[PDB]
This record gives sequence, structure tokens and C-alpha cells, in this order.
Amino acid sequence: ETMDYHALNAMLNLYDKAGHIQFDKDQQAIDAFFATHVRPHSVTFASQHERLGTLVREGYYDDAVLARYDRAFVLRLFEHAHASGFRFQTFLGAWKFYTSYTLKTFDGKRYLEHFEDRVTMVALTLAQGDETLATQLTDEMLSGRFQPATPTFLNCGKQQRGELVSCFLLRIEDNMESIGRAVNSALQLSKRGGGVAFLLSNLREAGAPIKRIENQSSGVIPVMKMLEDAFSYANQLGARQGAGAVYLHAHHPDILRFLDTKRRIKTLSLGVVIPDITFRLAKENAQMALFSPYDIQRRYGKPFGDIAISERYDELIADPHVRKTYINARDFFQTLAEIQFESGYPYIMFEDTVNRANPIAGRINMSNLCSEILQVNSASRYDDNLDYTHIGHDISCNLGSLNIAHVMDSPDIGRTVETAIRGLTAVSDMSHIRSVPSIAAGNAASHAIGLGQMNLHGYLAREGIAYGSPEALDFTNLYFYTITWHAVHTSMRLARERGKTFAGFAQSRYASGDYFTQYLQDDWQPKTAKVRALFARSGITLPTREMWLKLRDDVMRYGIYNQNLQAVPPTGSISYINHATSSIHPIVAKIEIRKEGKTGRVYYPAPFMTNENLDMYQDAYDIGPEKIIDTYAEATRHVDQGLSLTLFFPDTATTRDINKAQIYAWRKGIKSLYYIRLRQL
Amino acid sequence: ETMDYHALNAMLNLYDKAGHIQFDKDQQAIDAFFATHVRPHSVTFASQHERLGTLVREGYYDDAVLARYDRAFVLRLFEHAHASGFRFQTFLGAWKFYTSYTLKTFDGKRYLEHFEDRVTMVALTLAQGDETLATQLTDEMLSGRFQPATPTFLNCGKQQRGELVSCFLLRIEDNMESIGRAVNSALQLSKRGGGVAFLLSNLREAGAPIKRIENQSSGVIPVMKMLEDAFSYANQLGARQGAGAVYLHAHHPDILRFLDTKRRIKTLSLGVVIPDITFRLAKENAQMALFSPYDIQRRYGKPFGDIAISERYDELIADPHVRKTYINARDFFQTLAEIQFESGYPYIMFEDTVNRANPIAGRINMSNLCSEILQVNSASRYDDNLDYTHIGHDISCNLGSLNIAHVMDSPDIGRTVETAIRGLTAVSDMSHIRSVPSIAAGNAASHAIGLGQMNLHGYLAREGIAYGSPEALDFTNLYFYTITWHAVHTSMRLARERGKTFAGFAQSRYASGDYFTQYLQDDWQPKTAKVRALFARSGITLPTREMWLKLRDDVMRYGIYNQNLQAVPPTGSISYINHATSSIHPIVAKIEIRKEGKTGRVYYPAPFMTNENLDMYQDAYDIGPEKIIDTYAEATRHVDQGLSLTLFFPDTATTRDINKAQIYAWRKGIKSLYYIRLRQL
Ligand SMILES: Nc1ccn([C@H]2C[C@H](O)[C@@H](COP(=O)(O)OP(=O)(O)OP(=O)(O)O)O2)c(=O)n1
Ligand SMILES: Nc1ccn([C@H]2C[C@H](O)[C@@H](COP(=O)(O)OP(=O)(O)OP(=O)(O)O)O2)c(=O)n1
Ligand SMILES: [Mg+2]
Ligand SMILES: [Mg+2]
Repeated sequence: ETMDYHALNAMLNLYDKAGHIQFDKDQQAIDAFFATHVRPHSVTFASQHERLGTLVREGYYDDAVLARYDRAFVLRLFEHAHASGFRFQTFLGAWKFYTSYTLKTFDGKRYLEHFEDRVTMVALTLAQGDETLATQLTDEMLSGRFQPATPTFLNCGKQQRGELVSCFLLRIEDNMESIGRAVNSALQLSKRGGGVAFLLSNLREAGAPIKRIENQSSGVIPVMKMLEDAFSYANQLGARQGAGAVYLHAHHPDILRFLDTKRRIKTLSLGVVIPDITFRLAKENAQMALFSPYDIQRRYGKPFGDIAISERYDELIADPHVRKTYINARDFFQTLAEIQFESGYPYIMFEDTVNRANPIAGRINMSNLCSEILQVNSASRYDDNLDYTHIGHDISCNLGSLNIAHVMDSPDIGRTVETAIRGLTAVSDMSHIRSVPSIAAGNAASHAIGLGQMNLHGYLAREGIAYGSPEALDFTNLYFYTITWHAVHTSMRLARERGKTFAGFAQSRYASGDYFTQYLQDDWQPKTAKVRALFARSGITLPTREMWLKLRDDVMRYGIYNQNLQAVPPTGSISYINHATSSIHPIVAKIEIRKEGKTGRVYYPAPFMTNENLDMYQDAYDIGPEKIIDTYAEATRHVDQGLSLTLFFPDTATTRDINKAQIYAWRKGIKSLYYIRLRQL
Repeated sequence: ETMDYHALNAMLNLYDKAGHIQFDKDQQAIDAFFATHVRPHSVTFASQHERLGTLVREGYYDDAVLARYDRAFVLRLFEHAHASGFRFQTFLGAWKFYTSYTLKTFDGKRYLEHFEDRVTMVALTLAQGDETLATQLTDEMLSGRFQPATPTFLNCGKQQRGELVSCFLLRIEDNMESIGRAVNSALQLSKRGGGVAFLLSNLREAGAPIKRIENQSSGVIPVMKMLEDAFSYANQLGARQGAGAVYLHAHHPDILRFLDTKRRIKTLSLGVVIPDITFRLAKENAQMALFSPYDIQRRYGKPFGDIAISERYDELIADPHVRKTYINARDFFQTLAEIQFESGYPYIMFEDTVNRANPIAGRINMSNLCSEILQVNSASRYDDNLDYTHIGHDISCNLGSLNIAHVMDSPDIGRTVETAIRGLTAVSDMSHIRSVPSIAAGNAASHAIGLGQMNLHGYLAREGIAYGSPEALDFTNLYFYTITWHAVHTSMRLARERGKTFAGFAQSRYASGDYFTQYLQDDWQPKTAKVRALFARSGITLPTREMWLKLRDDVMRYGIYNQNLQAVPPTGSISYINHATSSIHPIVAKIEIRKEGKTGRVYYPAPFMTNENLDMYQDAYDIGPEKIIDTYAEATRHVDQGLSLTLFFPDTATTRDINKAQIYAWRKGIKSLYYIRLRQL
């Protein structure tokens, strides 16, 4: 007799005379949802075998995927799938999946998939015919241990579908050709829903020459302006703005005009690269010198974006063949925070930290639209007709995440990590982005992937450890320690199985073993009793020196398949499906509210949370930056790419506050910073 | 003792108690210019031979051009050149050429060319080694009979230089690829100073689908928006806006949003194609039906831009598989004039008149930034990586003009026309625009050129005939009649010499002779005594039936080299150098004032004009549209492409006035209309 699941949902938004919540009311919502809406609008077939048939016949499922398997095997899988006992844990989780993920009939009126169907098809797709693999992926996803990126989760198997990968990073070179190409990539990538970031640092600055006639270039903005229109023009079906980003080196002469667009470029996001010296200068209240990329090129034969500024600052200041401009470092960071304060951006990439941690030959000069990807890239050369004469290497992202709790809840952690790695790797292998050759090239050369984490705050709460605490820090350090061991063990394996390794391996730190010197010392003993306890209870072995030493041999000898393994992005709405917390930070709220749906909003309580443990769920605001920054650093120690890191502040905070945080971060090893969020309603 | 040439110039701007002008004062200005400024800042070498040497050595002249000739021959030419007796006729003519055309040293401080040097190098360049040709071109240019387009005049021979051609017309196709390419062409062409127009009619309209999901396309504007930024970004060295245009069919569903950008797109110009039916509808106060290009394609397998609307209006109205929208034709033309009134644009291309007059297989769906070029074009197909899989045919302009007076002043009119044609043809042969394959293709396939006219009003005045008059109309009809005969005789010749013809010739009207039926009847007798007189006095024979009949045989048998011959654009500042009137219309003023120079302005009196014949120089305003429109029609009868036609109106004029004029034009055969100019200060 009460079947308004929204109402029921709404009830999570109520507190009783004792500041407690009717969590059950949310479970009632799930129940009414399935009963009043799903079950009734979901299609039931007489058998799976006819269902496939129909789905392929009418144009929904891609038969090419089913065809890599003996159909019996298929059926066996759907059955297992549906036999696993999967339930959604929350009304939003369900509602999200059916309103935006599950496959519907072409007219919208009926559902054709349920969570496990989708799971299955994903498993089938990535396993490319490998049945045991297919089974495992199925298992990993149904257990909650693994959660592929949205773009994969959503399209695998579908006949009419998106691409499986969808954030991309591109260079631009200081000539029109590159520029033209960039704008064209923007168009092609964004029409298909991709997020794309562009490096701008190589471009000659405002005022520089063209064809040896002085004061003629107009710098980056008018280029920013084009990319902007592109993204705005080429939305994705069912969207109005597209998403772009541009990164620019802080020491680039146009830095301030650049920052200035946000005090005008309304939809691209900005990101700024900052080397260590900049910090040095502002400390010692000094002047910042900006070098011309025009000159830099002619005198060094390389582009601004490819030299090491910190390492050649003085040199450069002294080379009179390099024009210099000066602004006040302290004011810089001031402008930086003022903007950040007004609008979240810009992101920040600690260039020196990054390159110093980079195990891969080359430098890293830019990042993605979520500031988590960090990888080398390389120039492309064109022909006057735009035809590539030299196809360089650009970057694209293959993502998925583990839900730490569920991982810890299963002793075979090595299987668990191997699978995800196997799956993301598949995503990479199946990927062939034709519209932008340099992307295709890159993928193909590197098989880079980015395995990421989520639900930390979820986990720690459940185990009664407070976010931020030494218990917490200790755990996050070792968890990531152990995840790294298995992932590289896995990539090593793959190289063996496939008998090849990523391009450049040889020049890498993996090749020489220097990549391990870190692990052959000691941290690795649980700084803490509780943490020691958790791993033990979980039946998981923390990798041991003998293990590392052995893996180091196997790597030096056999190599690894993927040039890059981990990356920790924010976990948008999949997190709700997976029932996990945004990534590894804490909980923007206890009962998160989203402005979605026919009622206006929908409410989402955190995992494992009950009236008897609320005190373990203090929100990000409440926890504040230090603790957050501290958690990410423990993680940053191991993750070869980077992690999206937001700082949440009270609306009373000041730019100095912001700046103190960024310094701390910087001082702490943090590779990069994402947006800064001032609390608002 | 008085050497301010500007002052002296200024004096043309003075009237005496009898409304007369000190024309001589302008000659004094020339004299002081050369004496106080040119001579002193121009470089004299001990001999020509060393001069060449130096100019090649230091990087100014291109030796590759000199190398096609025996150096003695060269020298002989410069000498002849300088021996011809050339003088500029006006202070602006000189001042223009030295401030913007002649070659200076790289630091700006000194001149290295004089009019005849430039003439010579042009002659050498186009003649490509042919000495008699080189001589003739020299002669034709020095006599004033010929005046190549600015881009050629200015760059031929130079080492550091522009392209020789510079207005281009491009299609776009209804898919992203084409769009991307368009924006890239915009960039590449405009960085080098080219004017470029785009067809937009094929693009699916605002609201149409994408990937079979309804209401999803955003039509042309956001595309207009990109092209706009492109042009604005890629100025030409020494310029801030670039120049673009977009054409769109009046019966395209986005027509009104389109017109609406100008009531927001600040720098592209607009142009509208209009078929006859539109006129029919508005007469009979009817509704205009707009057909979807999306549908049109699917149902007819061709793009909006390639079907004949007039011819299939009803059909289309009846095909229910073609979506239709309706707006009121009368209001259309109303909006058209209101905009025109506010801002000059849009240009107008009378599609049916044009295609009906078109001697060439195919249809004509767009025009250039000056509305004078009209030629067929064809789609290009791309690969997902932008690579052309099928290179279509797009259009570019090779222009030059004859100065009617000087032409008439020399009995060998056939030599005179043959040369120009030979020279423009050279421009075409030497042209290889790599950044846009479809342009290169087009040129190569067609060798289209556009020989044009100027100084009509100049001529008629001198011979005491009033602009507009039956004398005038009669002359312009026969002059163009005779120019056509010789140009086609010339192109015919070329095909023979070169032993090939333009692509498609066979499908042309030249091939079947229908191109001549017009000339084999009769008009061609001077309607007038004076006109008969002028040709006679000039020693020029008006082509005779036997002549046409003979040329028709030679053409049917041997073919012609160029697919298109004539085109009559406005003659911007070269006109001042050549000492002629903007094209064939009359004289925006008696003493034209330009806002140029260190004094703020510079004054330019019309050719042959003196206090004893002012009454023959009534300005365009004063003459008004009819007479103008009437002159162009006489011309439109013969010119295979089209002619830029501005109507000048009093600031009291009304949109109805404007609309009456456009109707007259339309009714009169006029192929197209350029901007409408309201008189302002
Ligand atoms: N009309 C132009 C031409 C170039 N640029 C900009 C874009 C590039 O960042 C930079 C270099 O363009 P190119 O390398 O194509 O320029 P060139 O190679 O012709 O000149 P240079 O050799 O001077 O670099 O100048 C511009 O804004 N407007
Ligand atoms: N994200 C997108 C995709 C397309 N278009 C526009 C530009 C083109 O005029 C038209 C056609 O683009 P494509 O042909 O590339 O579209 P498809 O071929 O994928 O779809 P269809 O086959 O539906 O035409 O749609 C757009 O505005 N935004
Ligand atoms: Mg360059
Ligand atoms: Mg299409």
C-alpha cells in the first residue's frame, strides 16, 4: 500500500528529534521502484536464446561480439550472471542505472537490460573470446570489486553505441597546421562525447613575430576562442556544452592574459603547469621571468613545452637570444587563487614533482580535463594539406576502478587486480580512434591504462577508522603499495603472454630497475596495529622484499605490456551504481542530494552508514584539506599517473587559505590539483 | 619653392567662385612627390645588371624567374620598359604605388622598384620564358591597356611574396568532416590574405536529426560562428579582420535565422541565392516553402545545394517525405532590404538567371566575396582522418582588367585581349594551392579565368556620351560583344597550341555550338551613329556573322582552354594606379576622397575630367540605379561569369525603393547584386 519511491527517497532527508535517519525508507524505495516501474516496463523473453536472437535481429545487440564465443558458453554466462544474487544497495543506484545506463527499446518505452545483462555483455566484450576471462570479469563486476568507466560500461556490446574510451589529451605545435588540426580534433572527438584537453604552451606568445616581421603573433587566446566554439558547437547527443580544457605553462608570456579569460572564455576549463622555481621565487618575494617560446625554439630546437624550465631557468635568464618578461610571482599565485575562488579553476600540475616521479622516458607537459592523467606525448608533423607526414603520439584514457572495500573483502586480491588490468588492457586493444591518427598511434604504442580506486572513505568508516587519521594514512599507503605490486606483476605477465612490451620500455626505469629502489628499502611495515590487523583478517599478503626483488627481475627480463597502469579519477555517477564514495576523498555529504528527476531531487546515503556510526562520516568540508592532501600523498607515492584532488573549503575561506593549501600540497608530493570547491547550497 | 604635395593635393578639394577646380595643382603634387620624396629615397645602381645581381643576392628578387630567360633579353626589357615614357596621371596613383605596391628594402627605408621595374618583373613572371609574350605584357601594362589583379601585380617576381591569386570559393558538405575541413581552409587561406566564401546551403537545417534521433542538429549559425573566428584569428600580416562570406539558399529552412545574424556575426558577409519562384510567390502575395536539405538528400541522393529548386518546387511541395516550412515571401524581401539598408549585405545571386546563362555542365550554387565569380563546383569526400578520399572541385579567381579607354585607343584590340588572356592563363597555370586540394584540383581542371573591364565612365565622358544613355548602352553592348569574340578566339587558340581543353568541355555548350546561336542572329548592328563612329574611328572591327560562324567551327573542333573567361569585379585601388573609374559603373565622386595618409586624406579626380566637361561626370548617386542596372545588363548579356553591381542610393531611400530596384535588376537579366550603398559622409 505506498508505492512512491521518490517520497520514500525523500525521507532520507528527514531528521528525528534525535538527529537520526530512517535509512530503511530508502530500501522501501528500491522495492517500490522495481515493483511500480521496472518490472512493469522491462521485457521478458521465453528464453535467453531467443532474447539474444531478437536483440540481434532488431538491431540492439552486436552479433559480432557474441560470435567470438560458442553460444552455449554465452547462455551459461547470462545464467550465472543472473544467479549471482546482485541487488542494488540504494534507490539512486537503481534509478541511475535504468534512467541512464540500461538499454531501452528504440522508442524509449521499455527496458531490455538489467544490471547483470549489462554486466555480461561488458564481460563478453572485453574478454574477446576468452571465456575464463569473461567469467572473471563478470564476477568482479557483480561483486562490486570492479567498475569500468562509464563509456565502456555503457556501450560494450551495443550495436548502436559510443566509443569505449572518452577523455583525450592533445598537443599543439607552433604552426597553423597543428592549430587547424587541433580544432578539427576538437570537432571530431567532441561530436562523439569525448573530453579533450589541449596543451598551449608551445604556441608563440602574444606579440611575437611571424615570417620574421615583428610584433605580429596574437598568442593563445584567439586559439582558445576557436576551440571554445568547436566544443560548444559539437555537443554530444543529449548535451549542450561539450567539454574542453587547455593547459599552459606558468612561465609562458601569455600566462596572465590566459588567467584573465576567467575574470572571456565561458566553457573551456583552464589548467596551469607550475615548476618548482615558481614556488622558490614567490617565497623569496622575487620576480618571475617568462621566456618566449618563439625564441626558445630557435635557440634550442625544441618547443617551450618540451624543455625543462626549472632546470634551465638561469641559463635562460642569461641567454640574451631569449626574450624575457617579468611579473611578480607572489601576485601570480594571488591571481591564481582569486580565479580559483571565483570559479574552481584552474587545475594545477606540479610539473617537477611529476617529471621526477615519471618512470618513462620523456617529459610530461600537460594533463587531462580531470587532472589525473599524466603521460609523455610527442609532436606530429603535417603536410600543407593537413596530411600527417610524421604521426606523433598523443594520449587517451582507459579507465576503471576497484572499490576498495569489496577488494579488501576478498582474499584473492591478485586475481582481482589482474582482471581489471586485463579488462582495461582490452579496452585499449580494442581502441582505434581514426579521426585523430596521433591518438591511435599513441594508444597502440603504449597500451597505457589507468586503474583507479574508490570507496576509501566508505571502507575506513566501516572499519571504524577516521578519515585522515594515522590509521587511515597508514592503510592507504599499504593498500596502494599492495595494489601496485599486483598490477605490475600483471602487466609483466601480459608482456610475456603477448611477447611484446610498450614502446620505449627500454628507455624506461622499469628497464633498469631503478623503478624499484623505492620498494627495496623499507617503509612497508604497517606503521599500525589496526592496519596490520585488517590485512591479516582479510587474508591478504603485503608484498615482501623477496617479492619485489623477484618482480624486478622478471620485469627487467621480460618487460611489461602497459607503459602506465594507475590513475585515480573522481568516480562520477558510476560511483552511485557501485555504491562507493567519489574516489578516495570524503563525502561531500552524508546524504548527498542530486538535482535529478521528476521530483527535482534524489537523495543518496553513504555506504555502510547507519545511525550508529554517523560520527565516522564527517564531510569533506569538515575534514578539510590537510587530511585530504595527506591521504592523496600516501597514494601519490605509488600511482604512476596521478589523482584528481579537490579541496573543499568553507565560504569564509580566503585566497591565502587557498594558497597555503596549495603550498602544503606542493610541499607534500602531490602531483596535481583539480578544482577548489567553495561550499555553496 | 613649394613642395608639399599633400597641400597641393588638398587643393583639388577647393572650388572657386565659379565652381571650378585647380586640376593642375594635382600635377604639381606629383612633381613635388617625386622630387621631395621618391627620387630621394629610391636606389640607383650603376647598371641594371648589377641591380639584378644585388637584388637576387640580398634576397629580394627571385632568381628562378630571371633564369628562364637569357639575361641579355632581360636587360633589353628593363630598358624598353623604362623607355616607354610612362607617367602617373595623379598624385594618388603615384602615392599609392610607392606606399603599397613598389618593392622597398627590408627595413622600409628605401625603394627598389619603380613602376616599370614592377611592370617588367610581372611580364617576366607570367611569360614564363616566352620573350615576345613578355614584351607584349610589358607593353600592355605600360600603356594602361592592362592591369592585373593586385595579388599578381604585387608579388610577381618577388622572392619573399604572397600568392598570386587570392579569392576563393568553397563548398561544404553535410557532415562533420567537410565542416572541419572548411574551418581548416579558412585558416590556411586567410592566413595568407585570401578572401574566401563558403556555401552553406547543403548543411542540414536547425532542428533536423543526427543519427536518426530527432530534433538534434543546430544548423548553420554555429558554423558561421566558427568560420568567423577563424577569419578573425587569421588576419594577413598588416591586417586585423580577415574576409569571409557565406552564401545560403533563400529556400533553406534557416534563411531567417541567417539573415538574422545581421540585425550575431560581426565580420563575415552574407549572400543569398534566390530563384525565380521566390519572385513569383511574393508577387502573388504567397507563402514561401522551405525544404529540408536533410530530407532532400535522402529522397533525391543529392544535396540541397545541387538540386534545382525552381524546377522542382511543386514536386517538392508534394513530396511528403520532404519536410516543408513556410514564411511569407513578401516579408522575406522586406527583411532583405532592411538588412541591406542597415549594412550593405546581403549580396544576391539570381540563381535561375545564372544557371540559364551558364554554358557549362553543372549548376551554380554560390558566389564569391565580391559576387562576380560564378562557376560550377563539386563535392569532396573525406576519410575519417580528414584525408581526402575523393577530391572534388572548388573555385578560385584569376583576375585582371582592361581599361576600356586605352583599349579603344589602340586598333589592335585582338592583340590586346589575347595578351591579357594569355597572362591570366599563366596565372592559372602557375597556381598550385596546396593547402586545399579541391582548389588545386579545380584550377587544374578548368583553367578558368576572369578578364574584366574598367574605366567605362571614364571613356564615355571623354567621348562626351552621358552615362546611362542610349549611346552609352549601345556602346557597352558592342564593346563587350567584341571583347567576347576575341577572348574565345584566344582560349580556342590556346587549346590548340596546348592541345588540350578544359575538363568537361565536351559536355559544354561550346562543344555543341549552342553557345553561339545568340551571336548568329542579330543585334550587333550599332543601334547608333555615334557608337558606329567610335569603332570606326578606332579602327576596330565589330565581329561579323562570318567571323562568329567561323569561330564556332574552330571551337567545336578544337575546343577552348579555359572553362570560363570574363568576370567584372570592382577595381579597388589598382584602379587609382591605372587611372580608371571603379569598373563600369560611375563615379562615387568627382573628386574622390580617401582617408589615407599622414594628412588624413588624399584626393583623386577622375580621368579625362576638366572644368570644361564636368557636366559629364555626374555621380552614381545622381545617376541612380536604373541607368546603372541598365548598363550592367548590356554587359551581362556576354560576360560568362558575372559582374559586381552596387546600387548607390540617397539617404532618404526606403526599402521599397531598394526592393523595386532589385526587381528591376532581376527582371532585367542581372546575374547578381553586390552591396547597396546608402550615401553617407
Ligand atoms: N596569419 C597568421 C599566420 C600565423 N599565425 C600564428 C600561428 C602559429 O602559432 C604561428 C606560426 O604559424 P606558422 O609556422 O604557420 O608561421 P610560418 O611558419 O609561416 O612563419 P614562421 O616561419 O614565422 O613561424 O603564427 C597567425 O596567427 N596568423
Ligand atoms: N555531434 C554532432 C554531430 C553532427 N552535427 C551535424 C554536422 C553536420 O551537418 C550534420 C551531419 O554530421 P555527420 O554526417 O558527421 O553525422 P552522421 O553522418 O554521424 O549522422 P547522420 O548519418 O545522421 O547524418 O550534423 C552536429 O552538429 N553535432
Ligand atoms: Mg613557423
Ligand atoms: Mg551523415
